[PDB]
Amino acid sequence: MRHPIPDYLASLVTELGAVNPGETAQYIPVLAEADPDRFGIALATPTGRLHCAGDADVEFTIQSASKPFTYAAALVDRGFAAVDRQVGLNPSGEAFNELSLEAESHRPDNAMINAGALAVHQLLVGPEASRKERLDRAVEIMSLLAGRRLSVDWETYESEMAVSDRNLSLAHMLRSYGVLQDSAEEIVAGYVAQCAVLVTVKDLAVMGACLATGGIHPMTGERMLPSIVARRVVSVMTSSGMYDAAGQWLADVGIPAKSGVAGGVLGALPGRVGIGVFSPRLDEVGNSARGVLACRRLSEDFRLHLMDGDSLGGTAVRFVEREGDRVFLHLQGVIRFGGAEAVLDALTDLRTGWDAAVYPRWQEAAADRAALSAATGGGAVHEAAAAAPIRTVVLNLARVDRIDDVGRRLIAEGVRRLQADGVRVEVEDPERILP
Amino acid sequence: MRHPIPDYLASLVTELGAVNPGETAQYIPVLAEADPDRFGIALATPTGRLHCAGDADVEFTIQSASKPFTYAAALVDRGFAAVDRQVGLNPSGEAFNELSLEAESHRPDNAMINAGALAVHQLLVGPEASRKERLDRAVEIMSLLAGRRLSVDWETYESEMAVSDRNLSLAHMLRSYGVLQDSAEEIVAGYVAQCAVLVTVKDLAVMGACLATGGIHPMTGERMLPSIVARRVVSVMTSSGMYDAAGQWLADVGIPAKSGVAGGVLGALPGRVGIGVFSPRLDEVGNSARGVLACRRLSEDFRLHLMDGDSLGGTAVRFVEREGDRVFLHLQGVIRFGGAEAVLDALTDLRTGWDAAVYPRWQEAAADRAALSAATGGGAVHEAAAAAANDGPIRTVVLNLARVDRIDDVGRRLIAEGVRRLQADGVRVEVEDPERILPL
Repeated sequence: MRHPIPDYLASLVTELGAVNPGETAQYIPVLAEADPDRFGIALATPTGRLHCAGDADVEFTIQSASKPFTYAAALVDRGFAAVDRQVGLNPSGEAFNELSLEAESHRPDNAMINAGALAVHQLLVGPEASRKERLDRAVEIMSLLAGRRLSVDWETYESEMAVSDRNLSLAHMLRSYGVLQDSAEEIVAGYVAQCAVLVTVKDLAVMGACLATGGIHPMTGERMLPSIVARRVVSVMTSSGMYDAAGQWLADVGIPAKSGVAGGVLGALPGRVGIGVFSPRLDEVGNSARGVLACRRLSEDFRLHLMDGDSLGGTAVRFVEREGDRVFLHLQGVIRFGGAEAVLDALTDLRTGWDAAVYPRWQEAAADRAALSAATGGGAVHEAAAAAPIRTVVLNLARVDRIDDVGRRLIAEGVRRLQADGVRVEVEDPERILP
Repeated sequence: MRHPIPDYLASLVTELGAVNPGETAQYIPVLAEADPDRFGIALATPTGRLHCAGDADVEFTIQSASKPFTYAAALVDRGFAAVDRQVGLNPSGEAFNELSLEAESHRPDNAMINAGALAVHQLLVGPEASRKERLDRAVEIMSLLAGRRLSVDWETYESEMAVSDRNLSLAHMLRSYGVLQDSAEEIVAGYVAQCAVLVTVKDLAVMGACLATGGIHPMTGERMLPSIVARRVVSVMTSSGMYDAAGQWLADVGIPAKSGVAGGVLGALPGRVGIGVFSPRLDEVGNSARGVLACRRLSEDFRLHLMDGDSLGGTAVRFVEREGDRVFLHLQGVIRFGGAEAVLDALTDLRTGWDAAVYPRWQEAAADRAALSAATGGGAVHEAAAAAANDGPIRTVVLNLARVDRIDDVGRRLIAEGVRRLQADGVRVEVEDPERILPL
């Protein structure tokens, strides 16, 4: 049997590919003359899959879709305080207003606009890094998240460098307020080469997936970025990535994204998917017309949204069974606050230690313990109450994939209170992830 | 034993409660004279738990934290097209600029600001509804989500109605552009009454949870709002709920929220928690000082954020075992796109039907299937590959959904297709669906 996702994409490409509105970026001949009859799409999942269709293997310069990655690199190389001193978090469009530097926050609005992107490149490796070290760094971060060594399209680079007065203007203004210590030319050149890095629809998807998983590469399971960094990046993409798109992106689509004038759209939906779309022609706001439309279709057809409550929750509890005096509590999944909270509810429900009159309905619902949990997604937490003198509780973490420090602290505290009740607790933790 | 979360909250209240900066809302004596020495907090989970501490049961007027709820009622009552024609989605602060209405659409920026909130109240029941019906509707929607009949604090209402020139100004301007049809006085009165609705920290937490779960009441499991409506509300809260707060709320805290000048803060983090906080004194932008500070601490201490990847994912596959010619594939959890994608991967991985030389690291990782899974998330999806891994074709696949809590139409459509294809391979599929959640 073939996977149905790739078929949906193939169908989507055929449907939306029936037309080709807008026009390629006209600012440089290499892009203006680019073949418009191309349309590809790729989805990278945490399950390590890559569902594609169309020209998802055709290279094109990433352009502004590079901004979220050099931003992550800067945060990693310098720390939040250093980066935040130069780049703000204020949602904004590209139009430059000197008041953002002279007043307000006294720094370029955010990393998604050119002024912020320029300050990010200036920040890359370190305070006194050379231009080559910084470009290498920009190329490296993107290559590491893509899973392969990427190259810069020097032809595109040279063409753009001939028509960069606006970017040079921004860089000079930044210098005058101290945001850039190096020359306008040096930083613009780095930013332009950064934008000229060649990637495929598939590359973007995987790179986006790395952000969507909270910093974990979906193909290797290796942590590429601190979750705190990946979260900041996707947060900024949400607020400003599609600032000038029709309607209101977060509300309408709910998929953090960023387009590039060469036709590539990057998407990163936390906990679910990395997205890459390629279609040369741009709409009037400057985003890939079909790339944008494809994202709106993915969001609608698959009911994907930053706001949908798809969490582990009570499923963190695989089951709770009792054998006379001892109870077996097996956990599973990616446990964080939500999962750990559910685990504590189960422990507390063992009885090893609102007003019902006010909410009669809440009591009746709570009566059918299993039904309420099903309509709520409480996993097997309700089994704990069913199990409930208990003298021993075996805590099995074999099925738990991973857990963050918050989850560890909460469960650890849960274990302490169980013992404080006079209950023996043995933790079966084969890959010892609890400590 | 005692649940540790309530203890955490109790400690948080004790700590943050060591100081009481700012001042109560000075615009009306009822709020200006309110006992400032009060601080409560409550968390309502999807499981159906309510962890609280401090003065979490002291009533106060919900004020602006009423906005997301009336907005939901309007969407439910009139539909998206009708509401969107009068209420925008443009993020904005409370400062009013006439230019916002001079656009082609002629509508205030969003439902979180007063102007948009007045437009929302005007849409509440229908085109010809009366003032009384609209107020009843506002009180009702909040009551339905809170789980109990709420009442309006008329003393606060009368007090504020005596100093409503600014809102009357907004109302008049909105009528001027056709956003409001009834009198400025009638719409302002309804909005003020709406803000005078009495709730406790606990009420807010539960109300917020209804939004966080996508419209399902955490205590009864009953759907109170279409998920699509809940999503729109939380999106709008995210973009403008804390617009003028220090820093940038979404990035720093990541918890969709809204404060009220009476001291109450409403929080709603999708899939994880409904938050209600109460602390009378306000900071300089007009938000509850400790209420906001408590939300920042909840986000940091529990590492909660709208951007975390806390999804079922591969865990949707409880396990995949094999007995000769048949495979037992058991699913579980709340299944939507994410889980269904994983289920399809498991089905495909049974083998009933990138370049390795380019990504040698990807191959090596794909070798230790179990390790790659734990590190990523795939739950037991990998057991399918192990099941396919030397003697005999798979003839039957038992698809058990007993552990599945629920599934949306997308997961329902994806799994049905995967099953049809398995069958097309000549594999027998018997779906064990006791509560039959797969059909439709």
